[PDB]
Amino acid sequence: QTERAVQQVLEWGRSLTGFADEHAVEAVRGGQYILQRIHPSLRGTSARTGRDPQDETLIVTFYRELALLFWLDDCNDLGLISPEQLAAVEQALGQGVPCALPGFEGCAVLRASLATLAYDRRDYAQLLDDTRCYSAALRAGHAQAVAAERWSYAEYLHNGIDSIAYANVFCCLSLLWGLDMATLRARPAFRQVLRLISAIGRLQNDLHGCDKDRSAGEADNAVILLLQRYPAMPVVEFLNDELAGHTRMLHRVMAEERFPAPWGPLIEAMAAIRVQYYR
Amino acid sequence: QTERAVQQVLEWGRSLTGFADEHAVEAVRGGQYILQRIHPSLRGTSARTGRDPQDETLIVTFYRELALLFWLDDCNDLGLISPEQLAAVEQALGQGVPCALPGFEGCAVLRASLATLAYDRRDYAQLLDDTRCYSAALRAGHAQAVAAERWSYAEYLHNGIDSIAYANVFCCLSLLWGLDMATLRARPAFRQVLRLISAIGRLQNDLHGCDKDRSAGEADNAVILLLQRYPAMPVVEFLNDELAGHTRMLHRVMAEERFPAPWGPLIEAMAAIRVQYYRTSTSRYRSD
Repeated sequence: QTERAVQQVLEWGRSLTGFADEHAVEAVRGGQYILQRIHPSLRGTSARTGRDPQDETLIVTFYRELALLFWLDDCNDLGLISPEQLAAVEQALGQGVPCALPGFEGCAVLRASLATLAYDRRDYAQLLDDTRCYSAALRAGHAQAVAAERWSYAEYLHNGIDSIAYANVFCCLSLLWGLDMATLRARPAFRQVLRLISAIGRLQNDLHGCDKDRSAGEADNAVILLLQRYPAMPVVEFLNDELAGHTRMLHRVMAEERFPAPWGPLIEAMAAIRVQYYR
Repeated sequence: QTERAVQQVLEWGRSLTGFADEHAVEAVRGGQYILQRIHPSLRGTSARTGRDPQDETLIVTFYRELALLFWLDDCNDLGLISPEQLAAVEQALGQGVPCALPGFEGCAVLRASLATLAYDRRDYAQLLDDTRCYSAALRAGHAQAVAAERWSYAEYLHNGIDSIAYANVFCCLSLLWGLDMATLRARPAFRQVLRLISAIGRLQNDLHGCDKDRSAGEADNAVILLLQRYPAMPVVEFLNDELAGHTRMLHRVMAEERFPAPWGPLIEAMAAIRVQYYRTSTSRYRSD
């Protein structure tokens, strides 16, 4: 249930400097959206895993990991905290250890729960890996926005695929419900869909907030970056065609490959989730 | 001898309908360039693998795979053989079996040599999959050029990464010289640099042939695709920036990963190869 899930995310969230209520709220709303979409398929893996679709401890840990990702993003930008504080947080979340600086106890606590709940501990090691990748991409994008020289579209998109965090969302679901992502990752086509869906998410997100960012003066957005470098280029039309192109590619792969449940529906729910559905 | 290697690629090429002298000559020119650039490293790995950089059997098979790639590209673009023949050739090469139609016995000879010579057989299967991706990309780019809808820059580049065939080249080198590409592929960063170097080869080639194409009525090229879909866009400026961005990314990952020899030098040699160094030269003289 929504309001309750939210309260539980909010109470854990109190042990993190810079945590806002919308962190919990966006987390629950986006996490709800995904779970509802994969529920029918998830119920099919239960019998094998012993992990129930509606298990309250699993669901709330998932929402807390989502809020952590939203919070971390804000830390890097709204500047809720310092590069030192952020570096300590990064080490805690990326290695699974107590944070060496005060004010971020919720970090060791969430990671500890994830470690204990992991169906396949490999997924926990993977999640730490994905966490370091995601925070490094937040830091790189943030620094690039005020750097002496501008990134190419290729660099932005590549970084944007890591900072959209879909890899993290998938890892966390596999960890909790035993989705065997480690095995799927051995498949090139699975890796390609992971990048495709992340790029779709990065592009939908940027196209959605470009007007706001344009007025506000925000350069960590594909539309602004391209408009700054290529004033004459029809940037929005281009990015929209890019989004359409990645979506077509994802469709060809999906139609050609068959991924064990619930990956097919998980992939499609992420492909469809817009940023306006939870922000 | 350079000429003896050309003749051994040619003799084998005689068992491939549509094979031209130019396919052999450009293969040896491009293949020699690559082998020269990584020669000191291969001397280094030869102690552990038992595969000599000077072994003529390995060199000639490598050049024959390159000639195959040049021939296949021409078959797709100049209609050297029929659509029915190309499909049979592609099936034979993608599964590593004899061609079902006659006139292509070289497909069987080459695939069987690769199978026999493979240091790590996982590279042989990889080479078959790369061959399949390669021929499919060549066809897809040809088809999209008269298709109803133009694809996005993103589709073009994904296809273009398969059509430049760097993956095939690397795999063939690992196959013959025991370079462990199948093991290194377990590293995400290794797979990332493979995609970067291919994209770099594709952007470099396209920024070079856009005036050749535009002239001949060829829309299968990034500069042409983008100018057609976005006439006001500074396409050449954008693509050069993309190329420089992919290069900066490649340099950063290579510097972090410290891949084992000869991979750094191999990636660098491909970054530097100019079509100028192998294609351009050969073309059978005609009195005019």
